[PDB]
Amino acid sequence: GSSGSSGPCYENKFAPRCARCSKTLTQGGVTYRDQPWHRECLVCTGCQTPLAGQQFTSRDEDPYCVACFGELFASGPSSG
Ligand SMILES: [Zn+2]
Ligand SMILES: [Zn+2]
Repeated sequence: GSSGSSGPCYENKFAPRCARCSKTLTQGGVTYRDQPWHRECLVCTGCQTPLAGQQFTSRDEDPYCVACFGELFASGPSSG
């Protein structure tokens, strides 16, 4: 397995791309954490729900919906 004399140079940023897939965002879209995200992609990291323009919070670098935020981290008080 040996190869060389390869590796072109092509790169042009004309529009924002999903921070997850990094494809393209021309039909508007959304932005999570000062970064472009796919309206569809942008979903809770627990229930997998679209927070597109919804009231939620981020934790440990992950978008979590109020339902999860106050369910995972805010688990039962002094519970096993
Ligand atoms: Zn995406
Ligand atoms: Zn959730």
